[PDB]
Amino acid sequence: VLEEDREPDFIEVTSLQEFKDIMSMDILTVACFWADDCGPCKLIEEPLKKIAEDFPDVVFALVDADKNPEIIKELNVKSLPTWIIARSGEYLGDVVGAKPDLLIEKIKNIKKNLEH
Repeated sequence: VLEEDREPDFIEVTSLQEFKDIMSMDILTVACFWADDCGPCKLIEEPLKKIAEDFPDVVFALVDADKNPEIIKELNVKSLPTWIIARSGEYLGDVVGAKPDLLIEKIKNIKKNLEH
C-alpha cells in the first residue's frame, strides 16, 4: 500500500468536502498548503513537524495544491506555503510564506483569544 505517506501527525485532505468537514469541527485546525514544485515548502517541512509536536491540541492537515485546485480556488490561495487556521467552521487567521515563527505566534494568539 505504502502507508503513513506523510508524518502520522498530519492528516491529508483530498477534497474540498473533506476540508470543509474538518474545519467545521470544534477543534483548532491548521491546514498547510504545499506542493511538489515548491522550494519554500521543502524547507519548512521539519519545523512544521516540530510545531505539530508543540501543539498536540491542534489538528494539522496537509493539502496538496497540485491535487486540490478547487480548494486552492475556494480559499483564494495564491502562494505556497500557506497555513489557514480555523475552528468550528470559523476561519481565525492565516500565514503566507515559509514563516514558521509567525505560525507559532498566530497559533498562541488565537488560543489565548479562545480562552478569552
